Amino acid sequence: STGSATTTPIDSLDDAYITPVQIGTPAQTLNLDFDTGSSDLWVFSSETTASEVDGQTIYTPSKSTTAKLLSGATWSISYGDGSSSSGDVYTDTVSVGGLTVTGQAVESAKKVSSSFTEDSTIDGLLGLAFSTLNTVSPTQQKTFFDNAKASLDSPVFTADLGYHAPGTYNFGFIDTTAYTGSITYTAVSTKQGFWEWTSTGYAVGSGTFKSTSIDGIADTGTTLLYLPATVVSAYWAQVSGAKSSSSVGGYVFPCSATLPSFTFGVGSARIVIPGDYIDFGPISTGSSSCFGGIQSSAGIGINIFGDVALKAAFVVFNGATTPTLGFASK
Ligand SMILES: CCNCCOc1ccc(Cl)c(C)c1
Repeated sequence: STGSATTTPIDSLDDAYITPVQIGTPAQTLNLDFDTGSSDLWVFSSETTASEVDGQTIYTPSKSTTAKLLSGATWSISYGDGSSSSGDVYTDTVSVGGLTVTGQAVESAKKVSSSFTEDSTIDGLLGLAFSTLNTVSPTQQKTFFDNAKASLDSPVFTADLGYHAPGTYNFGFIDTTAYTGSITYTAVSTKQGFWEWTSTGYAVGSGTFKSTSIDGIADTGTTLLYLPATVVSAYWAQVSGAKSSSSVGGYVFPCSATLPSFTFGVGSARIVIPGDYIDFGPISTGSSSCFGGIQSSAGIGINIFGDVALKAAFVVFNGATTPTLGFASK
């Protein structure tokens, strides 16, 4: 089997991407944030505290003839950005782009933190990291991809995120018309439950490539590119007037600037992030100070190849017995 679904930016800055997902019988379609950095499929629901729902579409398990309460199961997750959610668990039929899993754990939120409430466009998350990170207790549950894998034509999914435009998540096949050149594959460590890999270096604009190992995670659920402070300083030093602002929370730059590109290595291959992808717009409405798309990972504990990096590539998440990642230009 295969599936194919369009993923759409939630706003004009590409702050996140939503993909429609069918849950239950008859189908209830929710727009979920596919997150290769976590492993829970959780949704706003009829059980979510009412004051914490503000415009999201909810899953109502009592209206699904295939929903079954997973007796005794609870979940609670805290994300690296400080947001969180928790609740109870159903199993139900879940379909993405024509690919169907029966018996998928659907984690129904009783509580969500304020950042989720305040984002009316995200109805929940669909985790695509390794199932070892799933938070359901006392019986850990499998991700949608893990449940589908054995049925897929090939045990893979691909992320093709657009810049200020829709893109595609495919399951079970590699669309050879979606990228240019060849796909370069690179090794993955699953030891921390992430799609963790080692980039071979970077360049800033037309500068010379610096060969250096950068261990990080391919994370579709993180907006920006988080890299070591040395690399990030070298980038922003090429932008007149850019500076790290402790009060704003990262590097800011004059909105009048033309940003240089940023290149990252995948083996001997090179992915080029155009400068425009690194502009996240005014820090507050009407300001002439703009927020940078490349930020330091120093306070995080891991480097993160988030959407800013991944949208510049066609990315293969290869879930074969030994997982790997593939990157192609597009
Ligand atoms: C920490 C990086 N990714 C995991 C959390 O992802 C999101 C996505 C959407 C929203 Cl609204 C929030 C608050 C978090």
